[PDB]
Amino acid sequence: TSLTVIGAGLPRTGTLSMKKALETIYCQPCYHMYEIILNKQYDISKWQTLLDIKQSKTTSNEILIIQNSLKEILNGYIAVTDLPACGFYRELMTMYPNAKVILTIRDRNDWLTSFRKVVLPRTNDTYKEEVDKVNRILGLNTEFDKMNIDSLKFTFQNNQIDFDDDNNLLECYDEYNKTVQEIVPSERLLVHKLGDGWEPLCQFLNVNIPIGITYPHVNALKEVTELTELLIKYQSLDVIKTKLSEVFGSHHH
Ligand SMILES: Nc1ncnc2c1ncn2[C@@H]1O[C@H](COP(=O)(O)O)[C@@H](OP(=O)(O)O)[C@H]1O
Repeated sequence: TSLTVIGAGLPRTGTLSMKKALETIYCQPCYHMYEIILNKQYDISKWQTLLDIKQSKTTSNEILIIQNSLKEILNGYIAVTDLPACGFYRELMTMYPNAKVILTIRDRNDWLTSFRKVVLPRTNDTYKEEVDKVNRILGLNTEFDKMNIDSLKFTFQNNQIDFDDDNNLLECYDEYNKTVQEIVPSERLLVHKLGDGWEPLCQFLNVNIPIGITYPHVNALKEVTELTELLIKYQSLDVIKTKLSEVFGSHHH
């Protein structure tokens, strides 16, 4: 039960819905950034040393350790979508010859606005302290941000670029999606546009369309922000105690 699908789509291109559509088909786990956050936070440093290696170019000896860490991380998983893995799709291809590649795309301008509200907001965007704060509540360190911005640099194949540049991102986003359709043979690749549904995915994977189930539409703007402000408003039990001792505790002043 090794890798069968490689999700090269970038964040906010429908990577969680694709994840869920693959687990419905194969009934096996699919890797995702939310796996790291909610279950395997110990994989952050692994992905980091893997990204440190790719900062410089790799000796043949170097790449075998890359392939040996990717097998460790992705063992037991049938597929992989989202960052930081979508950037390693070339290494995953040579490594799993019987694995196909799916590329989720959407309108480049719709992606940017979404990409700015959820993933990486402009460092002046007031919504910065919000995304960063729920990270702290979930136990995400400075090294998480490190591993996240670095994986972006790797996926776009650019040592650094001013990420506060909307047009720069578009040029990187358009490039990446273009270079994926060039490096990967058409017979091994599928380009899944938002809303394509089961038919293409299932024909390209040679499986039955799941019966009675509807193609996922998860991780929408509405639900990501609602869950965000829900965690910001969350109250630790230790916090509830302090607020109770001011109502009911003996009052000193
Ligand atoms: N089956 C589906 N059909 C239509 N839109 C979908 C969809 N699945 C995801 N989307 C949209 O893709 C984005 C989520 O991508 P990801 O899972 O990689 O984070 C969201 O964009 P919005 O910002 O417009 O809500 C979501 O609404």
